[PDB]
Amino acid sequence: NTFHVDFAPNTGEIFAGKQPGDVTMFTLTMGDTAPHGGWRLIPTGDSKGGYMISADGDYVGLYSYMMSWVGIDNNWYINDDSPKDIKDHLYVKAGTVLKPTTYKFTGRVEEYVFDNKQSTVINSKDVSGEVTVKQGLE
Ligand SMILES: OC[C@H]1O[C@@H](O)[C@H](O)[C@@H](O)[C@H]1O
Ligand SMILES: [Br-]
Ligand SMILES: [Br-]
Ligand SMILES: [Br-]
Ligand SMILES: [Br-]
Ligand SMILES: [Br-]
Ligand SMILES: [Br-]
Ligand SMILES: [Br-]
Ligand SMILES: [Br-]
Ligand SMILES: [Br-]
Ligand SMILES: [Br-]
Ligand SMILES: [Br-]
Ligand SMILES: [Br-]
Ligand SMILES: [Br-]
Ligand SMILES: [Br-]
Ligand SMILES: [Br-]
Ligand SMILES: [Br-]
Ligand SMILES: [Br-]
Ligand SMILES: [Br-]
Ligand SMILES: [Br-]
Ligand SMILES: [Br-]
Ligand SMILES: [Br-]
Ligand SMILES: [Br-]
Ligand SMILES: [Br-]
Ligand SMILES: [Br-]
Ligand SMILES: [Br-]
Ligand SMILES: [Br-]
Ligand SMILES: [Br-]
Ligand SMILES: [Br-]
Ligand SMILES: [Br-]
Ligand SMILES: [Br-]
Ligand SMILES: [Br-]
Ligand SMILES: [Br-]
Ligand SMILES: [Br-]
Ligand SMILES: [Br-]
Ligand SMILES: [Br-]
Ligand SMILES: [Br-]
Repeated sequence: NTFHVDFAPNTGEIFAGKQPGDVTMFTLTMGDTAPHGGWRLIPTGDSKGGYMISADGDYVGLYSYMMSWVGIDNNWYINDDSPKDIKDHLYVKAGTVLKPTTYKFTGRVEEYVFDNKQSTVINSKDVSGEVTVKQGLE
């Protein structure tokens, strides 16, 4: 139906070492023309807390442009009631060291409405993806 969510790895290449600037790991598009109050992304499994987890066992924090992180609630959220798509990127900060391995994210997107000074979920979707960082030519 009207609710839609698309979570994908970035369509380009990520290279190992110190990131020379903020680097997008994943894109998140979500929208609904039906009435609603906002959206949240809840990291699940080993991503709990807002992390990617690498095949080497390292946790790397992710940041959002469009959403705000609330650690109390293990979620990013944005309050938006418009019918237009929200286009966000989850990124790693400039200077972050990445290793040439696979980094995974798993989470759940929820769309919610407001009532009784709180909120109620009206739709949800599990999302996941991975980026395999390349060494680059040496
Ligand atoms: O304003 C609504 C938001 O409130 C935050 O405190 C919560 O973590 C989000 O999930 C969302 O419900
Ligand atoms: Br969908
Ligand atoms: Br998806
Ligand atoms: Br979509
Ligand atoms: Br691609
Ligand atoms: Br790739
Ligand atoms: Br680079
Ligand atoms: Br997307
Ligand atoms: Br509609
Ligand atoms: Br979980
Ligand atoms: Br290692
Ligand atoms: Br770590
Ligand atoms: Br953030
Ligand atoms: Br936090
Ligand atoms: Br917090
Ligand atoms: Br609380
Ligand atoms: Br949770
Ligand atoms: Br607000
Ligand atoms: Br707010
Ligand atoms: Br749109
Ligand atoms: Br947007
Ligand atoms: Br963005
Ligand atoms: Br680092
Ligand atoms: Br390594
Ligand atoms: Br309310
Ligand atoms: Br009510
Ligand atoms: Br109320
Ligand atoms: Br709530
Ligand atoms: Br709430
Ligand atoms: Br609920
Ligand atoms: Br639901
Ligand atoms: Br699902
Ligand atoms: Br997905
Ligand atoms: Br993927
Ligand atoms: Br290789
Ligand atoms: Br390397
Ligand atoms: Br290679």
